[PDB]
Amino acid sequence: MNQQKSLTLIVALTTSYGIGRSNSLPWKLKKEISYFKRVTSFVPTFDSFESMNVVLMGRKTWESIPLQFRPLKGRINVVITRNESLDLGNGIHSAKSLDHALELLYRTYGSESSVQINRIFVIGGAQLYKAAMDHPKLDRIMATIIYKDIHCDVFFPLKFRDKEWSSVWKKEKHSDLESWVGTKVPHGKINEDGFDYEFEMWTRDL
Ligand SMILES: NC(=O)C1=CN([C@@H]2O[C@H](COP(=O)(O)OP(=O)(O)OC[C@H]3O[C@@H](n4cnc5c(N)ncnc54)[C@H](OP(=O)(O)O)[C@@H]3O)[C@@H](O)[C@H]2O)C=CC1
Ligand SMILES: CN(c1cnc2nc(N)nc(N)c2c1)c1cccc2ccccc12
Repeated sequence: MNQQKSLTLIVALTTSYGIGRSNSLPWKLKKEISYFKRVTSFVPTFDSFESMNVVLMGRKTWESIPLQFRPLKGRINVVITRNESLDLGNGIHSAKSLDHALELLYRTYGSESSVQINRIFVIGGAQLYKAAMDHPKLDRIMATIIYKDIHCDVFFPLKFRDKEWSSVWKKEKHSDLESWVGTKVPHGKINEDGFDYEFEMWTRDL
């Protein structure tokens, strides 16, 4: 009654797999955030009357989001934590592992529910990404590649863009990224703050 939907991981990372520094992002990129909001929120119009997407995140990520921007609007939010007592407020969901989140969601939003789930995203941090990369239902990575070896202290756990992983993970064409994301997405290099970045989509076979 569960293992039926695929998981999609969304991440912005340097060419050295850096994702974080001092409990925050190593960059300030407003349009990169707008893309993250766009992808994580998008539900096809017909299904958008009743269906929403879900963002799964680690408790340090949840705490890293300035309060002004939490919970992430227009998406079902779930925080992964072993702190049974952490009070999320506003009902925000809490779960003790990736699979306990999945069971909670399916229980909460089943055929007996006004709200239905469309897509499920894993949105960080490194610890939850490590669990997600080990999960048998993770098949897609929406990666924002940042072309600067910006100093980081937290790293993405599996080098999916490298030669060692290239029989399993493959980068899809931009049109395929767009057909998946449901809208036209900026193609090629964007420079918001002194370095280039670009949007990619990587998939593997389940
Ligand atoms: N560049 C990007 O795209 C992103 C970067 N980041 C960066 O990641 C860094 C934070 O990453 P990290 O320190 O790894 O933190 P996480 O956000 O992964 O949160 C870790 C905490 O989440 C809970 N948790 C995570 N995974 C599991 C699990 N598999 N099972 C049970 N509990 C789990 C635990 O909570 P508890 O301790 O309460 O039990 C753990 O202490 C920051 O620098 C942040 O800015 C974050 C998201 C995106
Ligand atoms: C968890 N997070 C974040 C930011 N950008 C991301 N970019 C990509 N491509 N992928 C992610 N998982 C992101 C997460 C955030 C970290 C800090 C502030 C945020 C404000 C609004 C939305 C997300 C915020």
